[PDB]
Amino acid sequence: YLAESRKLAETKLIELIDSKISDDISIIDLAQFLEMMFASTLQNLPYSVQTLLIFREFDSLTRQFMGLLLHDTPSTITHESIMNFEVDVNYLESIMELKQCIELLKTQGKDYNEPEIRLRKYSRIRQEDAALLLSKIQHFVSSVEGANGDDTSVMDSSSIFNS
Repeated sequence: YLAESRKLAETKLIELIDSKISDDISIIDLAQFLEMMFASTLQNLPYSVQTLLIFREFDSLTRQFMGLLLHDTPSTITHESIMNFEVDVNYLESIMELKQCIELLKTQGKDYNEPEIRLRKYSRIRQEDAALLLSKIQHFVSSVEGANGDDTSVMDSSSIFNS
């Protein structure tokens, strides 16, 4: 029964601290929230299963930050904003498979191969991060400072190659 409470303990703390910090430098502050919660406090005990919660929570924060960058990206992508996603997701690649969401999207993705290679060549995350790279996020990266175009090479192959 104590094992059941330990499993449910790591479970409810996993979803708790997971969705707690679920809501650049703010993700680096979330990586500093990954410092204070995981890499300082939880690192003391778990060089184990926080190593599993490097997958079960933190690559589930690359799955969760994946789908956060893959739901529908309104205006958080540009030549600086998605370059700040390199300060978020390629900074999540600072440690070994989390180079996903800043790949093939960080440079104001609004091209045919930026959308279609945001689907087929922005991998290690889910492939919903093309419509949230060049369909919402190139009418929205085109709506962002450092615009690159609301193309149908962007929006059509981003809403088509992904979906």
